[PDB]
Amino acid sequence: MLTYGAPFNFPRWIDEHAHLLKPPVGNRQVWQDSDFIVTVVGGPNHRTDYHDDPLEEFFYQLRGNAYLNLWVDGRRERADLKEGDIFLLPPHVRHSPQRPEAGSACLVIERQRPAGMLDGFEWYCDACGHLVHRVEVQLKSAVTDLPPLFESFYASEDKRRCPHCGQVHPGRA
Amino acid sequence: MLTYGAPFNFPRWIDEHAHLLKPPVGNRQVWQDSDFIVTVVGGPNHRTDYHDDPLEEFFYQLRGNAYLNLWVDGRRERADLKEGDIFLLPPHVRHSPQRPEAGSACLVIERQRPAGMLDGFEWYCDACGHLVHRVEVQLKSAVTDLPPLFESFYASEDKRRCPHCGQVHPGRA
Ligand SMILES: Nc1c(C(=O)O)ccc(Cl)c1O
Ligand SMILES: Nc1c(C(=O)O)ccc(Cl)c1O
Ligand SMILES: [Fe+2]
Ligand SMILES: [Fe+2]
Ligand SMILES: [Fe+2]
Ligand SMILES: [Fe+2]
Repeated sequence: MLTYGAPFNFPRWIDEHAHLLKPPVGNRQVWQDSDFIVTVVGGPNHRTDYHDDPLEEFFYQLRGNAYLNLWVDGRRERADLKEGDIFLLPPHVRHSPQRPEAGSACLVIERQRPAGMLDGFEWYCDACGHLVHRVEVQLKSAVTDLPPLFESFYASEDKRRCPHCGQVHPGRA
Repeated sequence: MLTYGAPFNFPRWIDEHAHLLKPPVGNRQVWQDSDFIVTVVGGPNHRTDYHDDPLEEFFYQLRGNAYLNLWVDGRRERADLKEGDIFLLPPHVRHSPQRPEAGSACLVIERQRPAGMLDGFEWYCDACGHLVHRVEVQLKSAVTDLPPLFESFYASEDKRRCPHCGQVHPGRA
């Protein structure tokens, strides 16, 4: 009835899964089929998508440094996750995690979205800042529903084309 | 729109709130009015009540050692939270945290219970193991609704009297 197992040493768990906390994978969920989605995210990794999580996200940067590109008060802002920092992100704050360092490790905790509560993923234009593309997803498993989504955005000039100034978003990088 | 503030160094936050992570207080919530209830629990502290959380609880023992008295498969079991351990408790697993050491620090994460989802608190008989008393609570703030509850149990021989063998539960210790 300990559905998720006995306690276990977290530093050794992170050491042991080092090879998963690098490209191409980068992150690894700790427990399966739980309400709390508990993930360790490594590096390096950069991304252009912004996430619209309808729930809160908890961050604890155990190893290395990272940062969150945000949209707060309509203005682009950056929040640093220095090694040792903890942080709670309010629901719906657009965020784009940048993880420049190898060997970094960040604990991220979220919960399973209830049916009908959708995650959004959006890109914004470097030229005029308008919204470029947005996909909403009933997010049941990030590693499975998200890659195909990001890929169809990079593959389509149409999706990448800003409706305000015509600039075509660079895509992946 | 960063409702819960910017990131901040967690070890220094724990050092700075040392005096709250001792008796009589013992624990301290990190953010107010959030869906994720994020608590640091110190020591020393022992307790006889078992908690019936209708949701999951995440534990990360950053400093020192602790342990959880449990009821699993009807049998009394113990789960150690050695320094560095992480642990996810499934919903409704009865648990009684024992925190014998001063200077220990454990990160506990839960979420606000929705209306109608009740926490239970129960005591069991050292003589025959039957259930002795159970209070259900719409738990809106632990530090406010729980002390009066525990106190009314210690103050009442009636509540402390086992319905199976008549043994009167010791109460607080
Ligand atoms: N913020 C993240 C990250 C991240 O911090 O890059 C990785 C996976 C998931 Cl599910 C997240 O919510
Ligand atoms: N397990 C705990 C503890 C604990 O680990 O003693 C303290 C406060 C809260 Cl709200 C908890 O759920
Ligand atoms: Fe996210
Ligand atoms: Fe544009
Ligand atoms: Fe609890
Ligand atoms: Fe008894």
